[PDB]
Amino acid sequence: PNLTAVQISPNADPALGLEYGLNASAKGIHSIAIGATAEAAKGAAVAVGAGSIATGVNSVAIGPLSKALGDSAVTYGAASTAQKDGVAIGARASTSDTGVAVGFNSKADAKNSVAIGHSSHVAANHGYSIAIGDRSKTDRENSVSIGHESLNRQLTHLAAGTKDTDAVNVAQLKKEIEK
Amino acid sequence: PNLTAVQISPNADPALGLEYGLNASAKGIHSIAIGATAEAAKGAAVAVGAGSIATGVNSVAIGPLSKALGDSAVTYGAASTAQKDGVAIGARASTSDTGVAVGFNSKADAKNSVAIGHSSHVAANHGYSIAIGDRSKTDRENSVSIGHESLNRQLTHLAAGTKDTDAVNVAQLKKEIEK
Amino acid sequence: PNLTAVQISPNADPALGLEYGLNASAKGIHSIAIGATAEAAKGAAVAVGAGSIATGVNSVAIGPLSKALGDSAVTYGAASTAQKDGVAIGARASTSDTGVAVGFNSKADAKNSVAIGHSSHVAANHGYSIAIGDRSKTDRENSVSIGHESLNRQLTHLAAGTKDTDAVNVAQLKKEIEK
Repeated sequence: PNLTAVQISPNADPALGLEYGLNASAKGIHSIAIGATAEAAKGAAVAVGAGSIATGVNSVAIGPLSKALGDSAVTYGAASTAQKDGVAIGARASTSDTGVAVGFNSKADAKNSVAIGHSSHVAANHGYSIAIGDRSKTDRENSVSIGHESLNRQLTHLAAGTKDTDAVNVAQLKKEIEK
Repeated sequence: PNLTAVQISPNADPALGLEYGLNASAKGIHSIAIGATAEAAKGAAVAVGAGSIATGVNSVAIGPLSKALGDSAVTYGAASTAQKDGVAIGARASTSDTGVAVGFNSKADAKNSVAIGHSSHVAANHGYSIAIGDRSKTDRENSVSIGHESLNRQLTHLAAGTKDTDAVNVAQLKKEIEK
Repeated sequence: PNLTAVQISPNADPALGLEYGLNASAKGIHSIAIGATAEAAKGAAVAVGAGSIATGVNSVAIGPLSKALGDSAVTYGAASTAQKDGVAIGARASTSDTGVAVGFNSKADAKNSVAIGHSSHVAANHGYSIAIGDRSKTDRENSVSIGHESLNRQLTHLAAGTKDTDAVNVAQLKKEIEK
């Protein structure tokens, strides 16, 4: 037998504290599967946590019921989910392909979207958008939202813009008007 | 004995390179504890790293002295800390309940706050705020800070705002004034 | 022999599903190395994944070919790389010293920079800058970019600025002009 993978099924009864269908399954070459029913399905994938699933080549899923559902996807946290080339960090964090979701219950539903913060959310129809902050939600594609229906946030420590597509600060607004 | 957990105490002397009160402790059903004195205290929790601690149900703590102190909390990095439903990524990263801290020494002190970047910091009294960037610090609640006492940053690649609560760029400021 | 580290070399043939120069190497006291050729080189470092490398004291590297190249660095994902005190999350994510890179192929090339989003990029000469969003790229130091050469994004849910260095929204621009 050619040993290239690491498969570690339960080896202890938590009611006794002694280490010696809950088998872990490392099916890919060089893969790693650790924990009750944990499964690393393809090449070099890593799955650590009860019921964790790393379905993609080189995918990484850590946390109970965490699932990396595509190649290279990475998930960290209980019930976190990430599609191909995505990143989902935090319990219940979820991201569509090539997206980034960081925070408890964060959701990057649009492909390539970014959702940072608890319950931050980029709706599936808001392409290439970003939601930043607790409960921040996008309302359109090609945008960055720093708030939601019941909260608008001020943006601080902004240096005056110079190029046409640079943001403008209060001092700048006043100055330009004065002159 | 019903084996549902994975408990892996030290199995090698780094001075010899041979693998065979530093015992790891997987106390929860389906939990995983790997490393010198590592402890996963509750159901399905995961603790990997010397002195790592996952105290909450479904919590995940990886890194030496990393500690997930509440249910569903996730921590990654040396001495990283996260309260319930929080996310702390990076050495010394710390977050209060339901917050997000990413970066070395990042601190999301206010509940539900977000701190991204080295030494980024949302003070405990700045509710629902966000700090973005190296050393960025918030100065008030309900805000997003992209700088600190000795640094204001310009915001670039901003498309002209349309709705009342959209940001304004330089070209837009000039245009509106001209007319 | 004084057992303080965890070293787990391949223990299964994925073609058989049975768990019993690909040896793992836990060289540091309290270190953890799991997976084919995985190596945790210094004190308390953690390396999980085929070919993973944690070279720094207290560093953490998880994912195939993932490498934490400096003290306290943390990396998560296939081929992710992070220098000292850095954070790199996502396959191919890369960060220079004390930086943060989150997202597939994200690159925080400037020290202390932050790159969040798929292929987000802060060039090495753009000190202390941040790039937010899919393909967002900075074009200067001390800045925050929310777009790139072929995409400018609108910023939404912005509350009117009050301090001189606060951002201005559309309603505010109109109001000030009117008066």
